[PDB]
Amino acid sequence: ADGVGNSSGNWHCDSQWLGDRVITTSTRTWALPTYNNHLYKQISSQSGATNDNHYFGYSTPWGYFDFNRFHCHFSPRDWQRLINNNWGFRPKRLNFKLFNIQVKEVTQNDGTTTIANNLTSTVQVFTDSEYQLPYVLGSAHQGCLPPFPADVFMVPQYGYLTLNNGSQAVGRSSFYCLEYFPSQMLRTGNNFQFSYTFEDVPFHSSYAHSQSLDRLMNPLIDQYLYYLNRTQTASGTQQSRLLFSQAGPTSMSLQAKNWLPGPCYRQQRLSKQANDNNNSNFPWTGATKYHLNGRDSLVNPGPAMASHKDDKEKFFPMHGTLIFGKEGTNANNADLENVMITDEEEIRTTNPVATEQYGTVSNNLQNSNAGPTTGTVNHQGALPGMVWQDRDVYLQGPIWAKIPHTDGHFHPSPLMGGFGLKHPPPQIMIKNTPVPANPPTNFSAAKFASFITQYSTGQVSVEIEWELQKENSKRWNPEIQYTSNYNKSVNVDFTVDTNGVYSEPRPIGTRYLTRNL
Amino acid sequence: ADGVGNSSGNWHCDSQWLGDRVITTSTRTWALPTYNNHLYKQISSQSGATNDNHYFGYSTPWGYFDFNRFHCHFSPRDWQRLINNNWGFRPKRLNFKLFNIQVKEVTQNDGTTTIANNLTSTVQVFTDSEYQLPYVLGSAHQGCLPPFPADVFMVPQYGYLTLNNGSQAVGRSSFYCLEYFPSQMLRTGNNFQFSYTFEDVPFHSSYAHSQSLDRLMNPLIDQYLYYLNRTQTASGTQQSRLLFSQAGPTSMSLQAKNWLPGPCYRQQRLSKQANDNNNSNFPWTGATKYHLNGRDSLVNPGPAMASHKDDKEKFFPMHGTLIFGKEGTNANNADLENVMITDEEEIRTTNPVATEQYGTVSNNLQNSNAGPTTGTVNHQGALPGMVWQDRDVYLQGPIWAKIPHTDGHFHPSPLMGGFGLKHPPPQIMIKNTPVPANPPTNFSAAKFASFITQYSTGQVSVEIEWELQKENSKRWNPEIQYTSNYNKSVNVDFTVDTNGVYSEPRPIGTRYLTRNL
Amino acid sequence: ADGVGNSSGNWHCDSQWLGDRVITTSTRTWALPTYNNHLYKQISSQSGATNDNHYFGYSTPWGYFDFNRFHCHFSPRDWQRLINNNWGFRPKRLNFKLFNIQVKEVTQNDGTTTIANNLTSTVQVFTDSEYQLPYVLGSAHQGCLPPFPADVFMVPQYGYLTLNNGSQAVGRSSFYCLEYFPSQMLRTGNNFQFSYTFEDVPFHSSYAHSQSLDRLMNPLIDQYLYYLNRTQTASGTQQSRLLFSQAGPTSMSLQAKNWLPGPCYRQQRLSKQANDNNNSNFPWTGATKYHLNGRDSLVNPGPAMASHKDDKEKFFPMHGTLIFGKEGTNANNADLENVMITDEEEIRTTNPVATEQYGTVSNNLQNSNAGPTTGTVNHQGALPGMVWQDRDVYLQGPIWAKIPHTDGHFHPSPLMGGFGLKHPPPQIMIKNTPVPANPPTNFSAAKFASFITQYSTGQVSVEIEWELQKENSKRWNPEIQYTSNYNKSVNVDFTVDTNGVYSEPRPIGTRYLTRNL
Ligand SMILES: Nc1ncnc2c1ncn2[C@H]1C[C@H](O)[C@@H](COP(=O)(O)O)O1
Ligand SMILES: Nc1ncnc2c1ncn2[C@H]1C[C@H](O)[C@@H](COP(=O)(O)O)O1
Ligand SMILES: Nc1ncnc2c1ncn2[C@H]1C[C@H](O)[C@@H](COP(=O)(O)O)O1
Repeated sequence: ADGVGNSSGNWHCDSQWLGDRVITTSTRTWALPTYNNHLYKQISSQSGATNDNHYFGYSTPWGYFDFNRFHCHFSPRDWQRLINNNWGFRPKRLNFKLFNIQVKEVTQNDGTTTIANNLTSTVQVFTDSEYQLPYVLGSAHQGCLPPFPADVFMVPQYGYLTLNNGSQAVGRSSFYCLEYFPSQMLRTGNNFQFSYTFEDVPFHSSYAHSQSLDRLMNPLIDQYLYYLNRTQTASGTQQSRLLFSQAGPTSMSLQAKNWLPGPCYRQQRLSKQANDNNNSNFPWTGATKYHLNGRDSLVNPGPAMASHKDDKEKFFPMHGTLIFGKEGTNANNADLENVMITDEEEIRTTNPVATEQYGTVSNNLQNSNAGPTTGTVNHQGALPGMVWQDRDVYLQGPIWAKIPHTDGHFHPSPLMGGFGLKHPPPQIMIKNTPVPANPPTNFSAAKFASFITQYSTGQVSVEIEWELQKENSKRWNPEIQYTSNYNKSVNVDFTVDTNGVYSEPRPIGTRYLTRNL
Repeated sequence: ADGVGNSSGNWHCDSQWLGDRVITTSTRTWALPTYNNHLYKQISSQSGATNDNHYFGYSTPWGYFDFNRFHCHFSPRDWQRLINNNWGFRPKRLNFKLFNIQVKEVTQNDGTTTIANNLTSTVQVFTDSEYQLPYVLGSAHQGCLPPFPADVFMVPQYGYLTLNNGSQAVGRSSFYCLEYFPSQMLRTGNNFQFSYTFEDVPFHSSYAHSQSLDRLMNPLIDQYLYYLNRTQTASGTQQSRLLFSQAGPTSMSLQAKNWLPGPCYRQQRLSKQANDNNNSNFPWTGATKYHLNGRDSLVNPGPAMASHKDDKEKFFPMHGTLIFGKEGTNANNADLENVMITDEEEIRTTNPVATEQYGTVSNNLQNSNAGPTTGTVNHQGALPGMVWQDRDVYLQGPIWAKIPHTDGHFHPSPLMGGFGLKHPPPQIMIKNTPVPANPPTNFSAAKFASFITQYSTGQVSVEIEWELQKENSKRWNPEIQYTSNYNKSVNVDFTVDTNGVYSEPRPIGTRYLTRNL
Repeated sequence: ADGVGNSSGNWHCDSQWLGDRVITTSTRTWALPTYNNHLYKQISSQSGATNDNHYFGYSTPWGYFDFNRFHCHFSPRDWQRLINNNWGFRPKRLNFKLFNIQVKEVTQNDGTTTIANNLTSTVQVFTDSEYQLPYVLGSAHQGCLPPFPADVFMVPQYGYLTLNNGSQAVGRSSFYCLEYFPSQMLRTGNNFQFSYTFEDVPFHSSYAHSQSLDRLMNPLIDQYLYYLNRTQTASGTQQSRLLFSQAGPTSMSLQAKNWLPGPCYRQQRLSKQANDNNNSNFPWTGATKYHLNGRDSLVNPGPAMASHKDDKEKFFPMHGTLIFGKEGTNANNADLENVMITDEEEIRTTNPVATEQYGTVSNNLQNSNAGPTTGTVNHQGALPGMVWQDRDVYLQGPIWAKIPHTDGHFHPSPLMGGFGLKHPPPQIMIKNTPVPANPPTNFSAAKFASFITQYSTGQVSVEIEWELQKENSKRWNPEIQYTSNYNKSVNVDFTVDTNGVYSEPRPIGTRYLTRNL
């Protein structure tokens, strides 16, 4: 209830730190085109694609808003405060607003374009509260709010996939008409709002451990539990004998322990230094992949596993980490120097190394005649007594994902990162209401193909309230912090360049502060 | 009381199932042109048309809204729920809204068109509550709301017919000026609404019978009523004698029965297989037709009668069923493969077969000299003790019709299908108020032929509340349900194609669940 | 709550006349066997039967009680009181009881049978209130309570028919397990009861008319309406001329009249005198029949139509009347003297004669050249202004029938006779609970084929309250009454013979008293 000449909202970008919680707000400007001429179209993989790449689905005229990346809600400085001072954080509740809507009509005459306000035109917005539509958010697609507030972004088109057989469609394939959901219709002067409250979810670990999993022992004291030291006599004629000893400071690897490392599903190892890697093409052939319904699919990034062992910085697991492009990077065949490869190194203390075997097991029964042989375990599922760390969340990266609705889920934490949610923040859908062009003067029952070309722009605000977990540590010596380099440079990190382009030089994980196991 | 910049309504398309009742809402976008230059014109059949095809009437600038098809209010899934779980349904009350009106003015300069908002222009809407205008709704014309919500449709022009003699007009011919009815005038920011309540009407049968009409007997037990078994001696010299017997399980056709099949008016039989039908042109000549005021008219589809007898799927009665076109079908001379021919087969148990005689009667009085002869009854009116089923309603098909106001009506159920109503949902009329172009500067009493070319678009919502009748059956074995084929296919049924075109592959009747007679 | 040694009910057979209403009670003794070894079996027509006689269905172990014949509730004297003194009667409410149950176990050793009380054995009884089972009552099957109270009858087996194609079964065929309905289980000392209330139903006509339909005129006075007396000049050279006259006492057939006779569907005429009928076999071939779903079925007895015209007592319509056998009559090929053929003669005044045409209509358009020709109408459906009488109810004959549940019914009065009911008196089902014989001593999952042979007997009471409509007539002269012949005879009518066999010598209609139209 405003009208043409009254702004329907204000610009709120600030972040405020209450010290129990942080409330981060982001207001951005957006532009929504008219997708595929107001038409639902089915889409399917082109025949000739490999079996693994077939798909069947539907593309819709609707757009949608996704804030699911962290840097939407945090400036690099606000991110620094969080990761430096806190052991954990989780989202509590969010608030969403659309305001200052403008709908522009576009005419094209000869080689000139003309844009004019359409004051009576309408835009449609609905949030899906009941999760009745396919949920495309957690797939780490582009189209999220820009990192830098002054940027204007384009609203991505909404489309979804369903069951397929080859490129065809089985009878269970669902078709969803989004025009079948009650949606609010807005003009210039109308605004949209809703609130949301996150369900209870474990704090993310903002900490790295100060202890290895196998080192929890007291280094001074000797155990009371014996282990088998010798299966053979030490001196004289070699003879079979069983000899036992108490494990202690000198040999730690031999002691009894209460816990096991997290589950492993092994990765191939790549070398950053050129010419060290094998010469052959094996992203697909030599990879680790899961076979689902006759289709192979990479395991990416996969179960959380340390990227590299001690003193091996150069190597990284193939398809085992999140990779981010630097500004201006091609979407096809970018060089290693252009991408930013994240590192899981903090989880060494519990999780296995992604490129190394889980361990070793005995594959036979020995006797006097047959010597003991042992097999190598390259994949291990959960065993009683395992402990593990989840993959780290970055400044740019998924905040949440929707736990698929199924009978069973095991440790439902998104494998890209973030907060697994059964009821994730709803999908906000938006489209431009069709405006017909001049109808014929004699009735025809054919459907209109003739529409006025138009688009809409506006403002969007997202306010999320994040709960914090403070550092209680008694650690004497100084902890690692995330710091900016003091040395001079042509450009400042996390800042626009001479041409106005915002860029993020490096990925920033959240794990700096240290805790004990 | 809104203004230019406030939307006058919201988009509500949903359906909600309360389990006693279902409330189905449909919101669509429409475009209304300017019909025949704001002029009432009389229309009449061109001389040279056959006597049967003459007409006389009037075409009006007004448009109108018709939701009278089912699929307007039901998605194919909502239709599946209804027909599978319910023995009957009837409409209770509806609610209608027009909102977000836009009036566009169109100029044409050289080969370029230009469309701009006319903010002060008006649209006129009135509902006819008192049924004072001719009622054109129940005639199964095009122009109803589209099946699929995302489509935009064109509002059909309103015109009506009255008495004629040849192509001329008798003095009783009525002329109705719709500009003579109080109507509401709306600008952008004004909206229109009314409510309606259906009169008590019999539930439609959503069921098929589990028994034939002639099989209601107990198959185990023998009757106490005798019938005439033999008019002649069984053995020896043939002699006239009357012999009686009790009819029983062995011969059921001979038993006494309390009820008769529904009335029959016979149809010609056609074969779907090419070359089986006769070679000659007889849609008109060999048809079944009623002769009214010197004009022949087909009986279409006609009294409800079963389409075919047992084990004769290929044949169908000529002009005896509803026929729907598949998407993209020509309106002229479409092949049998393009049309969708509905089937009345469920009513075999009571109604006669449309292509078969009603029965046989005796045309003489026998004696010893004259043997009994008997005539064939090809048409039968109501006899005491008849029972019959009404024609089935489809997903696309008439919901209601207006029972003509007359002294007498017999079983006033529309012969196309649906709910006969004495006070059907009113007609909603709409037109664009004329806007003159620049008048001359010297007074002339001639009428304006000079108008600003313009059209209007907007939004329309229809909310109907349907009452349901639940299945009480004790049937042990599983009932037939309407199911989608599981096998894979290029396209999914009841879904858009690659080019964005919504299509309905087959007509869906409501009769699946079974009841006893 | 009685036990072995307490009778659970008393014998009430009396009838009592309150003069507004009559309350007739009937108590009888019954015996229920074990039908088809406790098994549901499907039953179907044997292949080789004619198309018309095919059926498909199920036979159940359950029995049932049917009182639907009149003489169950009325003695011949109570029937005489009713039909003589009353213009109409209809049922109001009934009350039903089962009591004094006895279950007997039967062993057979060599050629000797032994019957002993099983005190712990159970019988199952349920009434179907919701009409969920097939309703087999109105089909005029045997098994009703005997006419004469001292007789003991056997409870008939319950089985039902459903859709068939040939002798096979279409997927819509319903199977009903009666063991799926909550039923009361009784031992000796338990009794069963329920009450029922008939829905409002028209009084049956107990009267015959004192006037013909075409004679309602004043015989003294001449009409003011002219009719066409002469189409040709009376004298001189014959010339076309139209001459009109007022119809009056001399010619009554020519007068204008307000009403038409009831609808006719014509019957073949048979002669009771031997050798007068044609010599050939035509019960099936020369009959009147309705064709339903590719099967012919006789119309029996058919729409109510007078049996014979004035002074033609000997002839009767073929399949047009109810026929009852005299005591001791064969069920196959009984002679004309053994059967009792009912007569509809009372309805002459309105209904057409079953063996005569309805009338005559003109089949062409005359001119000077073409003389008028006219067709004969052998079948007529309802026309505005028709009046008709329903078929008469006899002392032995159907009381009611269930109006099939369908969309439309026309004058739903059973064509055998009686009271059409949408909610007829419920079906009372009964069976003997299975008692296994000694099981094997080692578990086997096969079903028991081994049962203790047993049957049950007991008492059944039916009390119906009938409402009466008194004679108001001013008729001066004495009306016909139903009287017993005074002349002496070897046996008395409606009485046992020397051998103890009750017999009914003649059918007794209810129409004696006369009313005006
Ligand atoms: N990311 C995520 N989302 C939801 N549930 C999770 C997740 N990770 C683990 N779990 C499950 C399994 C943990 O033992 C438990 C901790 O819940 P607590 O709240 O700590 O009592 O919740
Ligand atoms: N379609 C339709 N509309 C209106 N009236 C109809 C229709 N079909 C039948 N009838 C009439 C004739 C029925 O016997 C009666 C049932 O009304 P009931 O409500 O079941 O008591 O109503
Ligand atoms: N046998 C039978 N059962 C049910 N309905 C019937 C029957 N015969 C006729 N009718 C219908 C048609 C009559 O015009 C009306 C009289 O109902 P009234 O009660 O007299 O107002 O009821």
